[PDB]
Amino acid sequence: IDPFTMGVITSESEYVSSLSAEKLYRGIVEDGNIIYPKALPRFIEKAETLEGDGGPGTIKKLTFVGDFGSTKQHIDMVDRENCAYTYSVYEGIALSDQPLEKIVFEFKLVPTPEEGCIVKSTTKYYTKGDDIELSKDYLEAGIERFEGFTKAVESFLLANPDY
Amino acid sequence: IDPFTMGVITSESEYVSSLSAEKLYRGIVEDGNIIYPKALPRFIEKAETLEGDGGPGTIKKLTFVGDFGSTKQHIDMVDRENCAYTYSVYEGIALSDQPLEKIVFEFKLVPTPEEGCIVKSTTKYYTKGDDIELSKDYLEAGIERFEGFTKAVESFLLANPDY
Ligand SMILES: c1coc(CNc2ncnc3nc[nH]c23)c1
Ligand SMILES: c1coc(CNc2ncnc3nc[nH]c23)c1
Ligand code: NA
Ligand code: NA
Repeated sequence: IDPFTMGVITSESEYVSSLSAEKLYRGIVEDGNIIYPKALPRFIEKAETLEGDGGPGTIKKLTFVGDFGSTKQHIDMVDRENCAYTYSVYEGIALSDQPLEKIVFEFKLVPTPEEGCIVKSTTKYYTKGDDIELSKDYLEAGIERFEGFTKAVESFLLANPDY
Repeated sequence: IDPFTMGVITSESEYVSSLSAEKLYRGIVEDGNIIYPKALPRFIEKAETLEGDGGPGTIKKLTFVGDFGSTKQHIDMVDRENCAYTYSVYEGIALSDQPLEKIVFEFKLVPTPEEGCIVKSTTKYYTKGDDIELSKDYLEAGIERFEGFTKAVESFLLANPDY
């Protein structure tokens, strides 16, 4: 008669990094607050922690360079041993067409003999509503931005082992 | 004793386009509302006019793909005959360090025999305050984004003469 409906759209992308899983993970997750702006100087102005110690439940905030505003990451899972990290974004995420309830970003870095690692990236869009309409360019935009942050960090660390 | 101080920082960049000045201009300025999203499908979600007919005093608004918000362009000069266009952004423009009063974006497309044209891009940052501190990466970010919108449009039109 009157159902509750929700869509979960999952995009998955992978690539092989030359950098070891441990180093890429520590770069993004533990040293993000100082390395995101270094890696993405023309996009990330500032990366800071608003609440928490870095563990699950931490809230971080990225301010972007120029008139692109800013956004909070709500950290969900942090697993140093398996180089796995998950966080959600809750605000500023609607499409002109399709409201979303949240976007979940997840990566898992898996060592490959030789180092570095296979970077397994996932994004999940959660839709509110009776209805669903999501285009290829949007879905791809989210996962490409995400894998892009990770690539920029990897590249920065390769060029500055020191730090 | 107590002066009024203001800085105007101007960045200038140029490149040669294969596309003619007339076509690139008409693309960005006259057909922007439909071509910006086509040219930049992973960044510009929507480009619309909020007030005005397209002339000086028009207010347009770009909504960006993802959690990057949206921004209004206030159109200052429109010169089809000389393929020249100027607009200002007034909001969301501070650096963590340095408030700005506005950013002015200006281009002039000058035909080169052969077509297309030399794309002359300018950005001007106007600072409020007693004090001034602006880094290379920020300044470059603004002009690179700008010349980047123009390159994306040129590339789109080259690949789709039809339209
Ligand atoms: C939806 C479409 O494109 C995006 C990119 N935003 C984004 N990507 C990856 N990590 C993020 N952290 C905050 N916002 C983020 C979200
Ligand atoms: C300041 C630093 O980077 C920017 C890029 N924002 C921007 N560029 C070009 N045209 C625009 N129209 C609105 N926002 C625009 C502004
Ligand atoms: Na900003
Ligand atoms: Na958006």
